[PDB]
Amino acid sequence: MKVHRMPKGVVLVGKAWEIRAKLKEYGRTFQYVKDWISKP
Repeated sequence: MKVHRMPKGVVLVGKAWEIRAKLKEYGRTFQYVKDWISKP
C-alpha cells in the first residue's frame, strides 16, 4: 500500500458530483420491460 484508495491533493468540490448523480438516476434507460415482453 504505497497510496490510499481515496487520496486527496488536487480535488474540485462543487456540483459536479451532484449533477452526475442526478443525470444518472434520470438517465436510466428502462428497456428491460420492453425486452421482457415477447409477443410475435
